[PDB]
Amino acid sequence: AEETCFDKYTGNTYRVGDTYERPKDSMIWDCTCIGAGRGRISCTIANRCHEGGQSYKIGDTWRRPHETGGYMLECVCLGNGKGEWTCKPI
Repeated sequence: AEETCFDKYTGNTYRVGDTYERPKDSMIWDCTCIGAGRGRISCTIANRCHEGGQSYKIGDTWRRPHETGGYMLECVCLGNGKGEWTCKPI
């Protein structure tokens, strides 16, 4: 029988090597089923930004008012292993 990993957040089982997203609270984790006889799962946010209660992949963009409210910004998730982002007026 094929070995699996169980994810308590998605509520699903996965097979070894399977990759998936795990929503937990305001964040989305990139997870991989390893197994190792104990359903070992490795998850990472190293490649994501988490800002304004949303989750972004590298290069994803979002729109945000400038602090003054007079104009809209576009922000991009750069990541840099550190969840970094920047914005410019558009």
